[PDB]
Amino acid sequence: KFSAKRLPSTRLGTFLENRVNDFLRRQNHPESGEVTVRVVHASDKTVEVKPGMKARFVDSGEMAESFPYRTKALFAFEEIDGVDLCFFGMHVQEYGSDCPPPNQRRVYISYLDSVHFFRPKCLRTAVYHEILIGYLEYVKKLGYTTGHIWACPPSEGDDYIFHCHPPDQKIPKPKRLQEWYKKMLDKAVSERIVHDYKDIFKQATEDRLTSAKELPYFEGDFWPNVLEESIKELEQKTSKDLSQKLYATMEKHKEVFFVIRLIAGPAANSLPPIVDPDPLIPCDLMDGRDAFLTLARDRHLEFSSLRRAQWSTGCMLVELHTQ
Ligand SMILES: CNC(=O)Nc1ccc2c(c1)CC[C@@]21OC(=O)N(CC(=O)N(Cc2ccc(F)cc2)[C@@H](C)C(F)(F)F)C1=O
Ligand code: NA
Repeated sequence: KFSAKRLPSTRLGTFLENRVNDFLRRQNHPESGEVTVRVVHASDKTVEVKPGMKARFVDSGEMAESFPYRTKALFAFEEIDGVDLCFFGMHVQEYGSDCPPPNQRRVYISYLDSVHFFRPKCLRTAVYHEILIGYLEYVKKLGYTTGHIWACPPSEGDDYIFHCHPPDQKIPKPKRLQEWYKKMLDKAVSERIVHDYKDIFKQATEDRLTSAKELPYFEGDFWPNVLEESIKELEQKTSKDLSQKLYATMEKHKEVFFVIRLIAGPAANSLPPIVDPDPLIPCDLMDGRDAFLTLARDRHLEFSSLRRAQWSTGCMLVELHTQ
């Protein structure tokens, strides 16, 4: 039996599917099927401060050399005609209470992906909200104060977590994707899960950010590459700053980057240490998005039709059950 439900359990994965299924139960639509949510990878990693920032702040003892975090991979599956169809997947970076500033108590979405075959089509949007709001609610409960989202769609014919998408599933334009996350976060605010949210520029302004060493530094994020480019440009200068370039860049791309406050004011100051109840889950196939993208490209595990998607889901589960 190589079904999604059979995969090992986590406090995180069960919190999410319960939120999804309670929602669907209430909706009581006859075309909906049971959804199952599973964390298929959990490992401890570090994000190393890149050369420019290392020479400016690390070498002077002003900034930590690296930031420890936990990476988790999790996927969601719905029963569509007696069989599991993987319609959502996500990779996250979690920086706990032992992490040095500016990263402590922060979560970041590395990549998120979906296959538009959730049944019915009229309930897709609402189900995506349940998973994402549920993840925010879950980490807030553990004592993570902030969520970070880089709302950016893929490049020219680019695939994130799933191999070969339906040609019908259009790559959203940036303003559509931004509006989507704004709407999900307004809903999380109304449910009293998110205290408030802000764009990166407005957030640094309100935090009185004066140095590049104060900006959260995540694996594969836009801002560590911007700082590198900016330092290179500034070091090339001869005469016969960094923060002002950072503020200008942040203003220019502000709508793309969300800073989500889950815990506000004094409640965020007297928190106990973050204790994750879930154990580490070694699974090389799901350590980052590349290993599953390769296995799916080699074994032709496609998601370009409902039938092709259901097929590749089955294969995915057989591979996940082997380890
Ligand atoms: C040949 N065809 C292709 O390659 N198709 C194709 C289309 C889209 C995308 C990819 C490939 C790769 C990744 C992805 O790119 C992207 O931006 N998203 C999010 C996205 O589309 N949504 C936001 C969303 C969805 C589900 C959630 F749980 C949370 C948030 C929708 C609903 C929106 F945009 F409408 F809000 C993707 O899943
Ligand atoms: Na993404």
